[PDB]
Amino acid sequence: EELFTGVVPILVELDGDVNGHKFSVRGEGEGDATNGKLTLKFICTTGKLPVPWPTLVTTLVQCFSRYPDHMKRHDFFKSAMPEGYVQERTISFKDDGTYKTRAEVKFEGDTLVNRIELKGIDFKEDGNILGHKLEYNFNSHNVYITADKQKNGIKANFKIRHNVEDGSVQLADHYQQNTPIGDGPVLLPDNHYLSTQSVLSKDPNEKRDHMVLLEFVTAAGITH
Ligand code: NA
Ligand code: NA
Ligand code: NA
Repeated sequence: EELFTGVVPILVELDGDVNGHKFSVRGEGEGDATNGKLTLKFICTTGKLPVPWPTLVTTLVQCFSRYPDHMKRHDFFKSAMPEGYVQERTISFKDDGTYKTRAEVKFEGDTLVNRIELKGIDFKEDGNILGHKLEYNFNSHNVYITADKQKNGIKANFKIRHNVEDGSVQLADHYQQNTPIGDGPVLLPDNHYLSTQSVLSKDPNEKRDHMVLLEFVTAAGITH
């Protein structure tokens, strides 16, 4: 919490396997929780990414959300720091495959590190994911968080809306659970949500398959 007062370096490491296609992503940048802001560049270090970059955005550090003062009692993510938390998700792409992800989010020295294993199964070879038919952009979402007292953690549920190149929308249902790594006490929040926004771009000097991401997230849903 006091660990987030300024700008914090971020490292993201993802190992993925989707319908047997193996890939790795490495991301580097910084987080400014005071303003809810993330600035990162991600590289596919194994060559071509076999799924669209937008499908990995949510997997690729909610401790950088801005929690307003009146919500300070509800910030599980920072309260678990520095020892961190496990973040697990199931992502269900409507009429296509699923991702299962397990990550650890924790400080390693001065750097906030998100280390992820992703397994994707049951994707259509000519669907929107393996067929690379999703637009290179991101919509603004609401991440609904609830406490899971018995697990000493939280759950989240939300839908990601991926614009498709034919003008339709590909929904991705997100089920999420977070548990602390360490033994120290954490905050168990009242129901609230994170309001998100982001933009995806390219670095014209970067020849590797990559994504530049700028993201802003603020907590809300508890009136002062
Ligand atoms: Na509390
Ligand atoms: Na659910
Ligand atoms: Na240039």
